[PDB]
Amino acid sequence: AEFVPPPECPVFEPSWEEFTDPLSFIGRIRPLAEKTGICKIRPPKDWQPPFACEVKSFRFTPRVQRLNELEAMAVREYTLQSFGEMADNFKSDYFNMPVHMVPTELVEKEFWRLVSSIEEDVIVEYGADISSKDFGSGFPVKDGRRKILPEEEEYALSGWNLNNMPVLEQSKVPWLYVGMCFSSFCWHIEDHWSYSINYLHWGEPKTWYGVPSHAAEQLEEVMRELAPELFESQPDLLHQLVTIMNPNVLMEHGVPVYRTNQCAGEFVVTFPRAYHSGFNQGYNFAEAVNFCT
Ligand SMILES: Cn1ccnc1CCO[C@H](c1cc2nccc(C(=O)O)c2[nH]1)c1ccccc1Cl
Ligand SMILES: [Mn+2]
Repeated sequence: AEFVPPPECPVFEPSWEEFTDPLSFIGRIRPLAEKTGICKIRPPKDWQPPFACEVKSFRFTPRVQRLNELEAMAVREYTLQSFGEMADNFKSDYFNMPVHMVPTELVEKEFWRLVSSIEEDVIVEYGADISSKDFGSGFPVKDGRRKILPEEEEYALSGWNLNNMPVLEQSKVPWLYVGMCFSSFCWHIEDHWSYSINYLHWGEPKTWYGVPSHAAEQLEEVMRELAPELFESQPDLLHQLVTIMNPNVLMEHGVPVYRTNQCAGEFVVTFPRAYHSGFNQGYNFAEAVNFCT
């Protein structure tokens, strides 16, 4: 049987008034969004920050990802441009059609088939170990390292600029993700059970799955039961390097799971102790940071 898509997580389209303060808005949506673990936030139509990374010098060596590495129980340097050419060529060749014509439901169905396939070994690459300190943030930042036009200053000062989120807990910079088709991140929660906010600067959508915090123990129970026994006794911080699991398996065991396709220009917020995972539909560029309330 083919993959059954989970129900859609909440999507919010705040007015310009509601968009004034992120923490205030997230606090207001909390009664609903914390019951779904993840939610999507569409900024007002005219809110479009520029892309502010140093594209000329952007170079990275992505990690290699074997989709079926659990069921089965190298390095290339790219620029942003050459990675995008590799990514589009991979997807268009795999589906035998232009990249933008591949339905999101098909990539989703094919991704989870490949994760459990023993007869087909598909290998992709993910630019996932990129700090915003290396080549700059995707958002404009008034740090003097790169020019900012007057029309872009409001985005350098915006509270939705991930560089302006509060990160100090009572008793940290954004990270970048250059994705291709089938590149993925497995089930995990954040350190200190922190919130996280994620912005897709451009490219094809990023598909998400989320579990509300009230079902965190249920997920971890299903994991220890079905995860490889060799990795059963591993600490959570190490096990969550390989906590790959089909969302339908969690749903069969009574774990509530919600999905969304995060498109370019949209935010995804993960709530405290909300397990989440996902994959990229194609060539895209995301920025993420953990924040405190
Ligand atoms: C936290 N965590 C757990 C295990 N390892 C880590 C550290 C590297 O975390 C990344 C990661 C976390 C994340 N959260 C939201 C969105 C994305 C995205 O890619 O858009 C994310 N990517 C990661 C974890 C597991 C497997 C692969 C990768 Cl790339
Ligand atoms: Mn995360």
